[PDB]
Amino acid sequence: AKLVCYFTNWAQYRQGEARFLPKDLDPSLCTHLIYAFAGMTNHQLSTTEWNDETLYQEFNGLKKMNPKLKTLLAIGGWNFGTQKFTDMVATANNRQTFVNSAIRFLRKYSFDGLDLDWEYPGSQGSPAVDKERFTTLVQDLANAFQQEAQTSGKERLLLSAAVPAGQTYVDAGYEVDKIAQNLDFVNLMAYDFHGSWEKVTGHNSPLYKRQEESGAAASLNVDAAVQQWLQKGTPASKLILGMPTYGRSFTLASSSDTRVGAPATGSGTPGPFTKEGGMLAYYEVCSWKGATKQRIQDQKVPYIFRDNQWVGFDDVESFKTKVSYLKQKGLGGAMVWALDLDDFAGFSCNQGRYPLIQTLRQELS
Repeated sequence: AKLVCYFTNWAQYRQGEARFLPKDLDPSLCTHLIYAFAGMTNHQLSTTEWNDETLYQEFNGLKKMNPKLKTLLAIGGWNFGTQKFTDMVATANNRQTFVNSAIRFLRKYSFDGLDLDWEYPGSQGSPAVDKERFTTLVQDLANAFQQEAQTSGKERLLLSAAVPAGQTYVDAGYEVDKIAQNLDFVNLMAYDFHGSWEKVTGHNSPLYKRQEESGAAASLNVDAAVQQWLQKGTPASKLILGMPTYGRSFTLASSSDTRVGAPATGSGTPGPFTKEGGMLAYYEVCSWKGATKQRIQDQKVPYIFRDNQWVGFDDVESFKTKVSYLKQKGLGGAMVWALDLDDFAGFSCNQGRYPLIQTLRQELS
C-alpha cells in the first residue's frame, strides 16, 4: 500500500515554527516523497528556488537511511500555468528535448521518477488538442524511461501524475484508459471540492455527498471522484487517494448561522502562517481556542467555527475513515498534500509529530 507525500518548494519561507525544510522530513513516514514543484526553461526541466539543488541532495539523501523510500520530482503546479506545457508538447522535437532533460536532471540529483502536475491539459488556457498531446507526452516519457533502464542499469524511472477530481477538467484533458496504462500510479486530488469561491459554506474534502445534495453538486465529494477515475479505466491498484492536511475557511454572513451550506460573504481570515484567505493548515485549525467543533454525519468530516469564521477540515478520525474507505475500494494507497501543512513538529496540536500523516501510516499497514 502506498503513502505518497508531497513536499513543497515554498514552505521554507513560512515564518517561525511553521518553517519547513528537508531536515524536517521523516524518512520512514511515507513510501514515496514527491518534491513540488520544478519548472521549465526552453522546454527543459528546471529549478524554481535558488536552493533547489542543495535541497534536492538533502531530499534524496534520505534514501541512504531508508533504501526503500522512493522520490519523484513534480513539474508544474497551479502558479506554473499551462502555456509552457502546451508549447513543449506541440512538437516531437521539443518533447524529446523535455524528455531527455528530465532523464539527465532526475538521474543527476538522484530522483526515482517524475510526477506530472500540469494544471490542466484542456483547461486554464490550454487548448482541447492538449488532451491527446498529454497522452502522447505520457507515452514518450514511458518509452524513454523504458529504454534508459537498460542503457543505465538503474531502476526504471517512475512516472506518475497528479490529477483533478472534477468531471469538467477530467473530460477536457484526460484519456484515462490510455494514460493509466503508462502511469506507474495516479495521485487523485480528492479535495478543494468546496471553498471560499462559493458564497455558501462547504467542506474541502467530504467522503460522501449530503443527503440533500443532487445533480452536479452530488458529485462534489471523494467517493464520487474515486468512482469516476475507476470507471473510466484506472485500475484500483494504481489509484492513490489524495487527502488534505489543510482545510478551507469562510467568513460567515452571520455568526448566528454556522450550518453547513450557510451564507458566506467571503474567504475566511487568512492563517498566521499560511497567509492565504480561504485556506488554513491543520496546525492552524487545532490552534483555535474557544471554538465549536462538529461533524457532518453524512460526509464523515469535521468543521469548526468561532465568531464569524468557519472552516471544514480533516482530522485523525476523518483520515481513519477515508483509509477504511480506500481499502474497501481496493485502491493503491493514500496521497497527501502536504507534508508542511500537518503539524510536522508537534508545535501546535499536542498530538506529536505528523499527527495526520502518521495516522495514515499506521492505518495503511
